[PDB]
Amino acid sequence: GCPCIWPELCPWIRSC
Repeated sequence: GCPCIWPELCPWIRSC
């Protein structure tokens, strides 16, 4: 899954 806890703060992550 996305490594970033908050996907809203990690837009550069396709997972998020």
